Amino acid sequence: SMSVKKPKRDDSKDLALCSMILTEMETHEDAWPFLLPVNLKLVPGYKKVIKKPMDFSTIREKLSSGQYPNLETFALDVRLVFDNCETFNEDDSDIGRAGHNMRKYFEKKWTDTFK
Repeated sequence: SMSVKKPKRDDSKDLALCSMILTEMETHEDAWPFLLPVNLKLVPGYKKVIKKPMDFSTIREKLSSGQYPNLETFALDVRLVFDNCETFNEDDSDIGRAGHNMRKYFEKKWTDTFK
């Protein structure tokens, strides 16, 4: 409350650490369904069904241009990529599996880096 603050967590390395995580996600072999925006002209159903499309290249651009106010907003877009994947793809598909694997990978780097 007013004039009463918890001690100040050092957030000065967050930008760089999120960038490193994203790099590791970009270079994982199962990243291929997630590198670029889904083509909304060529994938029937995507536009109508998926309200908030997200992919790694779009996250990379938001990061580089100061569009994430804090590390939580960045984690929300990453998660959104996998939540979208789950919404549109059967668990027992190459893309469905890729999604589950990438999410597991992300959540571990996230915990090890920040918790």
